[PDB]
Amino acid sequence: PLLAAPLAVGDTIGFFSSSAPATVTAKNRFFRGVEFLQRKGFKLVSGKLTGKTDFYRSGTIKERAQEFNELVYNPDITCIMSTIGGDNSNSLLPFLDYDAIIANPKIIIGYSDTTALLAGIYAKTGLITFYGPALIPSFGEHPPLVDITYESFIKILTRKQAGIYTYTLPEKWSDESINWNENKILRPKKLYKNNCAFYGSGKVEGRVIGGNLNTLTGIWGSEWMPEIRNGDILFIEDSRKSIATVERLFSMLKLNRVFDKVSAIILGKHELFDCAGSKRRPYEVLTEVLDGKQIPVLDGFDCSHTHPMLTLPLGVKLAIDFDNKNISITEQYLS
Amino acid sequence: PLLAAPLAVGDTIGFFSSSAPATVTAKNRFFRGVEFLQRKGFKLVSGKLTGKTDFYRSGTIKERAQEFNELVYNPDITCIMSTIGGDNSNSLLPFLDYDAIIANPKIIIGYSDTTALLAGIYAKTGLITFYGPALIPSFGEHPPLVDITYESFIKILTRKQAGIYTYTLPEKWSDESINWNENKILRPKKLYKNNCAFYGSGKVEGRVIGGNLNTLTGIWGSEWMPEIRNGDILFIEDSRKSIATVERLFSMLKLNRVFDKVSAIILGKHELFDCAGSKRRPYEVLTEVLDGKQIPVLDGFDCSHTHPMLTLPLGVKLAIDFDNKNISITEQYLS
Ligand SMILES: Nc1ncnc2c1ncn2[C@@H]1O[C@H](COS(=O)(=O)NC(=O)[C@@H](N)CC(=O)O)[C@@H](O)[C@H]1O
Ligand SMILES: Nc1ncnc2c1ncn2[C@@H]1O[C@H](COS(=O)(=O)NC(=O)[C@@H](N)CC(=O)O)[C@@H](O)[C@H]1O
Repeated sequence: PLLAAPLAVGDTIGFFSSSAPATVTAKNRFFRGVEFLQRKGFKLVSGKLTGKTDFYRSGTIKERAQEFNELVYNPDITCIMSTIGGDNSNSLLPFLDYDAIIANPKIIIGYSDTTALLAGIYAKTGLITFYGPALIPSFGEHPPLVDITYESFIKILTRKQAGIYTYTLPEKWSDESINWNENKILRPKKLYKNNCAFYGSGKVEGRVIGGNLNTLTGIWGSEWMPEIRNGDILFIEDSRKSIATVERLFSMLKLNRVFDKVSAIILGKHELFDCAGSKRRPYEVLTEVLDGKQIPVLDGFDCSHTHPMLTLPLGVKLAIDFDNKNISITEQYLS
Repeated sequence: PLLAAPLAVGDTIGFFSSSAPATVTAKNRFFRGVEFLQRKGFKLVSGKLTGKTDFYRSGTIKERAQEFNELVYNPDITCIMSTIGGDNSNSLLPFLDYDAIIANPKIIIGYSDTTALLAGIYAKTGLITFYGPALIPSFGEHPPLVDITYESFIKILTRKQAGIYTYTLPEKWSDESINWNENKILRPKKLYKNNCAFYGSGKVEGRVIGGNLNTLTGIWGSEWMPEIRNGDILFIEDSRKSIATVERLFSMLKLNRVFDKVSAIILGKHELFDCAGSKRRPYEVLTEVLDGKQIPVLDGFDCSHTHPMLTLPLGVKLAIDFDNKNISITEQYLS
């Protein structure tokens, strides 16, 4: 695979808005995120669409593509980070400079709608990109949860590429929809004990592929959707969806013969899942869809829209030990 | 293609609930729809899930497939009609009795989420299915608009298969979210003049393919998604979507090279489109996505979630005359 150079404290991070114009609509949280990373010692370069609005998006399809490409062209930038997701990253794909990405591999990081770019770039270049923090939702989060997000971010991206890396489970998490863009807090978010579960036995090792499942529908069937292969570990997460939508997306995968190929599935914690009164969780819906297929599932991995968020390289081998209840990166993912 | 026997006054229509349990949740409208078709002289067979709920759906995946299959097995049934859409009909596709459908061709009709079944059945069997009325939303509609819906339904399905059929444009239409599930209207719906637009010149003739675009994402890439071919006319409609979602779905098509293949696009009227204050219509978004690709577009065809609704056979040749502002079926679609 194509590998980017590791991050170092003091490096320059460039940020871009490939969909929702949250540098404007969530300006307070945006500034918190900027200040957070600056205090850590990072230099920040604002993408050219920072502070701009085109109603539901940051700008035209071509302007958003240009914003991203310009960060690729900047020789000082080691990490290109999404500001926030939305709905519209997939529009950029015909216009991204994939040859420039190959010529100067950088850490590309984000989540949610940005999956379209992460998966698309991987499909075209083989670059190992990262499912992880976006500037506004992830680093604009108040302490204490932002600190755990940052610890994963910095650990994954700066560590020496010697031996496997085994994730540490966050002790507590939240998906509560408070303290978004308000300047100060009335109270901290409700914290829940980590209910991450390992359904299965033995050890499974395979290339991890996926991201935000709903977002993947926007690139599905195209040359920008990376082929899922025999032995892959499927990583999928969604946010604020109805159980109806979750069934639809799981069945889409079934129809595409995805469950005949995967060695394991990782379900990210689903932010504010709406079970429509059924009290059913996404795993139960998956079980029905699977129709008896014995695929081991890591249910509730902290790499999703919930806080805190771990950083995950996409397109490299992971090992999930279902007996010992841990997950590791086993393949080099930075140069 | 495989053709069903034509409909006739006095025939038996069977209905099924492949997703939302609206025979319960919209029971008043359901009863009005039943009464409407009965007064027209049709005999009705209730699918086995009528009157049942499993929270967000009518039953399990297998229960819903069974309900549909049992209608196919009934020799008395000429038309199999959706009660309503939802989100979840794509789940049924591995479990439908395609051999029985081939052996016993019937008129399969519905819209919205039911697109998954209409397109899926066509892909597997070559049967010409119909984008058209669902029992509850379409025939439970209060007068005056329900009569125009019915006129199209009965005309398309009972007419002699001799010569081309040219559609009549409804004089007025509405998309207002009122008068849903009560005995009486709150007040009359706003009746809009028909603003259907023909962008382009000359005549385009080709096989029509598509349906509800958001629903198509649930079968996309699979063996149940009919292959789009050079010269096809793409028919797409969506309902109650944000402009953000519409851009995403249009770009999905772009990435899949659909706009390199199709000779024309039909956009169904979009029910309660949310432009996010931009004042932009879906056609404007399509134009940006097309990036200079000249494809003639019929913008605002009355075959969608808006009232009244026309009946359209899928998988047969249509001719759109952009000069004379009309649309015709040019290929036999029933026995
Ligand atoms: N006003 C608000 N109040 C509270 N939280 C908010 C908020 N606005 C945003 N957030 C939070 O910001 C986070 C990131 O949003 S996102 O735009 O990146 N999401 C996506 O792209 C995919 N969901 C699209 C898909 O499902 O395909 C989410 O967890 C929200 O809860
Ligand atoms: N409570 C209510 N009040 C007013 N109108 C209502 C209503 N409930 C339903 N309707 C109307 O009933 C019609 C049919 O709904 S539907 O479930 O079949 N829709 C679909 O499957 C796709 N949209 C899914 C997709 O976009 O993928 C819609 O036009 C609604 O406005």
